[PDB]
Amino acid sequence: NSIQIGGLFPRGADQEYSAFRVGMVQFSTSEFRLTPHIDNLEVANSFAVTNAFCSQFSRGVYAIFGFYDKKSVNTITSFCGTLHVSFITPSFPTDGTHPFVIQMRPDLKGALLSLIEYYQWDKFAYLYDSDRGLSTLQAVLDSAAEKKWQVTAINVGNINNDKKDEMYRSLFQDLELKKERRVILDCERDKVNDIVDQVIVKGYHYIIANLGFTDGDLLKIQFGGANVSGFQIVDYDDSLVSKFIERWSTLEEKEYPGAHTTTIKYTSALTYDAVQVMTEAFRNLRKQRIEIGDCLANPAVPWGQGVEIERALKQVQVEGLSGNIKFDQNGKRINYTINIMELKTNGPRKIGYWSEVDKMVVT
Amino acid sequence: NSIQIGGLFPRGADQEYSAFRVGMVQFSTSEFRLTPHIDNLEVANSFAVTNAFCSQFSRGVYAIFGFYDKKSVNTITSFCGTLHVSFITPSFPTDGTHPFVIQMRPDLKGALLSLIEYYQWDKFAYLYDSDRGLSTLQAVLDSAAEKKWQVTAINVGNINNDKKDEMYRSLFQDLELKKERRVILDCERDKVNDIVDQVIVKGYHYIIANLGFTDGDLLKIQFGGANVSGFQIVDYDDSLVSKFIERWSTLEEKEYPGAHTTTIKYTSALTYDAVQVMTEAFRNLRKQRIEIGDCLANPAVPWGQGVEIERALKQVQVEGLSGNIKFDQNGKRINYTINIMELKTNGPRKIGYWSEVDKMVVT
Repeated sequence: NSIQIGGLFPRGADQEYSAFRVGMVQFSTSEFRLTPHIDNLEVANSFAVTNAFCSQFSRGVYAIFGFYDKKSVNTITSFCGTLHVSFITPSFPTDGTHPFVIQMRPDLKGALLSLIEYYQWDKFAYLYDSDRGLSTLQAVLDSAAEKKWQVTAINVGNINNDKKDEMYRSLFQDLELKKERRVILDCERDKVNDIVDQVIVKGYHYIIANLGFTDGDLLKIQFGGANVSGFQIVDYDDSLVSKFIERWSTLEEKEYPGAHTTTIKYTSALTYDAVQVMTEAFRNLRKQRIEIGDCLANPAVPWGQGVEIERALKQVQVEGLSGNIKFDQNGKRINYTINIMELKTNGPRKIGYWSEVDKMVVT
Repeated sequence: NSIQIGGLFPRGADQEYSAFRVGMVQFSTSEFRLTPHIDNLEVANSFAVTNAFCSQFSRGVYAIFGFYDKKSVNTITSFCGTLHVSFITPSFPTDGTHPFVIQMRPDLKGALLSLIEYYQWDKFAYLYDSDRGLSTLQAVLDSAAEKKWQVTAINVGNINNDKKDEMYRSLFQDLELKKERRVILDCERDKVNDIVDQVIVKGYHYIIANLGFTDGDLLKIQFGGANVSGFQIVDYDDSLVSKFIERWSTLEEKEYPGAHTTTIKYTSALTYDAVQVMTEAFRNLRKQRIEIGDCLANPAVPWGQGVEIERALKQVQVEGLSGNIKFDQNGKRINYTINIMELKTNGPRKIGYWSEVDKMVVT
């Protein structure tokens, strides 16, 4: 009795798709199996996302796993909410009310604000990506007013890959001489290297505002002077993660691009966890004996059973690669722990952790 | 030989629709006439906007006049760009590359930054609406870093209309005692009154960040102490505007809601100007002897003649209610002038103007 689902993947999201496939193997049973229909697309393109969503809807999927970005997030939220189709995603979380969107990614804003306070910063630069969310911006600016921080908030997004050289000049002119060397980097991974390379030096302290501090070669040179801190939602010392890596480290690269390593990007980890969440939801519908096509149809015809699937998804409580997984009624992660990292000559290390209830705890 | 166009109006945009209709009367000829197909919709709803756009596309329109907001702008940009359908709009302009979007609204950021510098402010509050754009925020924060301003940037958006009383308390606690009395208001008109009323006092200087300083009763009490400045893109002393008002002031309110007044909201003025722009573009196609249906069709079938209409629109150069109208290749207003206002016991008056080329010039 196969369960039809959609998968909407950004082009080039190879490791995430490998993790998706490994999840389907691990969490599928003999009798029950998810049957995904995959669309690879440019997620920044709202026309393309709308077309992919509608195609999935017309097929008759029971839920959609996928990604969005700043330009397409409203298409996903509005279409899911209108048609009662659940969208499970590792993409950036949103603060508004969004029925039918299950956001695998923990919120990071609280942990970031606690870390700023932990280091007792009162003046710093916040370099962010207009090609990314803005909830974190808002939260930082709003806290600055309350905490009396002096924040220099520069949208490093939309760089022509051209004037880039002449734009970092004006960037660092403001910082370098305002003797501002405390810097938060809240952008796409590549933008990190591009900014750090422009600095090279040891008097700086960077906070990397993402959930994958040790992901990829991001830390390509640990001998480089300068304090670097960040966040980690995948704890490689946890039993569940260690067992996963025992397999992931042995996979064939040809079959599973991005695997055959001892680490996994946090977005890929969340993708694997999303498969567990979906499988558990549908299994729970079966246990409870709950039996379960034109996008532009007027009037809109929402899926009648949509609310039952949405409910089952939000009620899932399991441990995964990203730790304890539990959702509130708005599809937001709750009761999750985020590990706080720190830079050392020999590598990264967990100095403490953050939870909603306790804020920051030092190890 | 009627020219089919779409019109996408926010519900309740009565004056704008009246101005649209007055434009069609003024700029239509005996032989050539625009034939609009109107959709009234919630522009914050991307599903609704997508449905309206696709319906217009399937009808076979030659262009669409309409509005978007922060939540639907990406739907409009992506669908227009993909299908080569031109969208002419008075809504907030965007900085990215957007083929096929003609933005009637001048950009205001440059004028605002020049005015801040003119008054020689170095410390001020920026009160903005999360229920509005964020380009201006970014620009102000980015300039603050360069100019060494101390900006207190408070997102006054999303007020529960409830905790409002307890939220303005914390707002003014930060300001009132930080002896910060220079204030920029960048929000929806109603939020202006709601904020000003919370202040009432004469030591304040407000800058109203919109293009309709004298629009509506915004200036409902001119005797109130406190310096107020702003921008006016409709100059009621200009010959063209005066002639328009000679008619607008006599119209029947029943037939033309929002008319029968001596002023017109800047959004309505831009709507009237959009009709002139569309009419001129199609007339120019005729002069040049240039002869001119499934949204989700795969593969996407862009309109072959789309590029000719887009070109004709961007080549239009006329004077309108919003002054000199001329576009760059990205559909952005250029060579426009914005009037700078100032508050007086007897009313508002023009102290100078701003252009991209010259920045601020004092009268």
